[PDB]
Amino acid sequence: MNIFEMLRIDEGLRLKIYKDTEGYYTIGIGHLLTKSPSLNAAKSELDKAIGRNCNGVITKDEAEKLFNQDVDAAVRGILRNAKLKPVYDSLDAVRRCALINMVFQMGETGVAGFTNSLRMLQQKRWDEAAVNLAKSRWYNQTPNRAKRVITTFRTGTWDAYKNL
Repeated sequence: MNIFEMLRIDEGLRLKIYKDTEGYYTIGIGHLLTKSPSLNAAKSELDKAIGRNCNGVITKDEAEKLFNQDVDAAVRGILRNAKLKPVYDSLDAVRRCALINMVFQMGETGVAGFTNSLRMLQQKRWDEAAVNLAKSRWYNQTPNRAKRVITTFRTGTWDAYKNL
């Protein structure tokens, strides 16, 4: 298992513009287009993203291209971030994937706000961090996905994803 396989379990693949759990316009493998209520603003972001007139529909190919850019940008954001970098560097390979997952879902900013859990992860207090992470909007709004990521941090194995 690797970061792409993991995120693809969590995000799914949709080739036509769709709304987020949050009601936001998205496409592909969880590629958020706009937080704006117009399908028209979304379409325009889509064409700008792909470099063609898409009419709200992309190919697999275009979907995976956007996925590659997003994962790359997630990793780079982690590495550029003063709060995130230290925790990332301290972690093993599997747990590294769990933090990447959070960053992809919520952005750098969102995750850098989990102060206390970050602290506990650096300290390698796995059970404690799992309990603290659960106390969030994140867990309450997307419990199955949060629980898969949380187990990953807790155990350091890919078991939550075996099932899936």
